[PDB]
Amino acid sequence: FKAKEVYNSSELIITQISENAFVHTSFKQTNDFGNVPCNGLVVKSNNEALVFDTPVNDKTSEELIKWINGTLHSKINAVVPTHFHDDSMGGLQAFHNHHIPSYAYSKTIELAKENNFTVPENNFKDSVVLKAGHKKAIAKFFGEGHTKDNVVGYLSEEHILFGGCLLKELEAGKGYLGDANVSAWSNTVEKVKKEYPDVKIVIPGHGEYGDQKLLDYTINLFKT
Ligand SMILES: [Cl-]
Ligand SMILES: [Zn+2]
Ligand SMILES: [Zn+2]
Repeated sequence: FKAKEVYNSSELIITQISENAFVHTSFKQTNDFGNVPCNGLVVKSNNEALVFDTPVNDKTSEELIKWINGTLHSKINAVVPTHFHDDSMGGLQAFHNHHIPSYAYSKTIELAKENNFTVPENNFKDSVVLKAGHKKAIAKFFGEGHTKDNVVGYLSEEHILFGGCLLKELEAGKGYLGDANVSAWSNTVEKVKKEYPDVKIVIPGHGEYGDQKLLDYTINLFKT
């Protein structure tokens, strides 16, 4: 499947990557890395949708929600911020304003509270299986890396791994390490690689998606 841009408002870009899945990209202004693109994932089936990661703020989250409802004609069954930083969770309040349930790893909820961020509603201690139509997606904690709380999402039918910020794009630098566990990062991603051996598409938290090579690249980037 050839990636196709299907929406571009400059603040929000949506790229179709399978018959049923889309990457949403929003932008966070930074001091150390300029204007940073930030990825999430939308899966649709039977006029229902799952969303991994909020766009970076409420405004673009409202924009994404309006597009899923109004153009994909789909209700959003759940949103999963894959870690507590704003480029996965910064627009969580917009989702709660639409009464969309949020699911997150226990540590994401702990760190949201510690930082006085919007708090995901439904705690999972290891993994949770979420449904859109007949499709099942797994959100799962494999270990620490980019943060102590980072989780991935996996769509088994389409073999799509949303790696979140635990996964780097090919040739990426190490990025922001303030909250990272660099002693665990490679081991964590090695466990991801072994659990999803049929993976066809890997989406990083920032930059260009790819295939299984992004796991290998990330594993080696952080080998100590
Ligand atoms: Cl980063
Ligand atoms: Zn982050
Ligand atoms: Zn990130």
